[PDB]
Amino acid sequence: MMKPEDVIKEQCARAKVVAELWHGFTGGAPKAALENLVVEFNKAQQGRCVRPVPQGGYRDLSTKIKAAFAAGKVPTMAQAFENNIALYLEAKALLPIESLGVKLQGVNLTFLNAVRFGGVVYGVPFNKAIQVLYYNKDLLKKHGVPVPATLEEFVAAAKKLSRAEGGPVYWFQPDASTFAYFFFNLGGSYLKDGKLVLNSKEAVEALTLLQNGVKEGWAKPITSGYINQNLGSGPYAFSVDTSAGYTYYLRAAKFDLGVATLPGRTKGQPGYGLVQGTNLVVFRQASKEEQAVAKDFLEFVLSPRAQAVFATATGYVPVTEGALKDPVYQAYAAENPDYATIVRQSRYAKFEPALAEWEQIRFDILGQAIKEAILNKADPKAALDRAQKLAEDLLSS
Ligand SMILES: Nc1nc2c(ncn2[C@@H]2O[C@H](COP(=O)(O)O[C@H]3[C@@H](O)[C@H](n4ccc(=O)[nH]c4=O)O[C@@H]3CO)[C@H]3CC(O)(O)C[C@H]32)c(=O)[nH]1
Ligand SMILES: [Cl-]
Ligand SMILES: [Cl-]
Repeated sequence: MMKPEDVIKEQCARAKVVAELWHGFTGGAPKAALENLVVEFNKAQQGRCVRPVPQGGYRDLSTKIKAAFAAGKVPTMAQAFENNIALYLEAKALLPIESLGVKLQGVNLTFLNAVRFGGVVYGVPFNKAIQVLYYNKDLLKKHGVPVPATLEEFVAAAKKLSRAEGGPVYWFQPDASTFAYFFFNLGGSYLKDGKLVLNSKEAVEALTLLQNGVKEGWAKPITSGYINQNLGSGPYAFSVDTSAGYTYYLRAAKFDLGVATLPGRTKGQPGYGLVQGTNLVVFRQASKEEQAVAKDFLEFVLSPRAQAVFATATGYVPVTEGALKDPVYQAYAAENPDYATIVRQSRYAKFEPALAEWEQIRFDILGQAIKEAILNKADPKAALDRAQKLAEDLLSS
């Protein structure tokens, strides 16, 4: 049956110039909203079009971009994390954005700062997400437990509900993204006078908090799929998870889903969330005509309506001031207090390091330590000491 990618295919077959955009959206609301955005853009051009090409997941995309370098042909544009941008700048692969003529006035300074390398912007914030606290409104009401506003209330609530339901009710992936929440909110930072450190006392404390949660019966490790693909077996109260998960949790949940700001050290402020999602980069190899399509496409992506529509469709955070003044954004915020909660959460935001090696480290070295500690009951300090050695050895090579 006809789909957006068929409309795009036809638009691009008729186009005189096609700028390929390589992305990591495997489906769901993110892929649909990317494709909707592109259809709209392509309609307004006269045979100057973007062609989205799915490369799989984010890791699959960065592997395929690496392979594209080695075959000597890259797309016009791709999604990239900040650390992927640092790696692409080692090959001088990327065009400065402002040079293209993309205006970045009114882009979230948090987002603009993350894509600025030696003071030059190399990425356009596109699909930016923040961690939020997903919760089961039914299950908290069932036991008279308030939505926890502090890490202390969160622990207390997880223990109270786990005892009542006979099962661990805080669900989490044993991964670098989850670790980041507890780490940042315990005072952790990864760079110590510019050196990457995985085994600082806050890192040990954060990984020890999670392991103790599993041993005390209040934290449930999710070993297989996303948290929202595990719902329905046993009691669920809480997860800390990307706002881009919103639509997946909504579809999956057989209970009344809640979205809250993250528990923090005090009721003064929500906790910091990890910023995830990606920026758009433009490859130097692209033709003049392909770069001009990239320019107009990046200008369209940053428009208030494109941002309003994309962010309300997905639970991504609008990247511009102007998006919050767009009536489409405003109507959705009015009907759904979760949009507003997600934006409010976007104000308390921390990033991972932008090192070229950070992808490999976060998955294969830090992610593996966290797994060893959570699933194989490794001593948290021992597991992070090893991670630090392996990280040091990788950087040295
Ligand atoms: N390659 C690479 N990946 C990185 C890096 N830093 C973090 N991440 C990954 O960004 C994902 C967050 O990005 P986000 O755009 O916020 O959310 C994603 C999906 O996570 C989420 N999703 C999809 C299906 C589903 O059933 N549930 C669901 O939540 O929807 C979005 C589009 O797929 C995390 C998840 C991870 O992939 O396990 C590892 C994390 C890096 O440096 N490099
Ligand atoms: Cl899908
Ligand atoms: Cl469910």
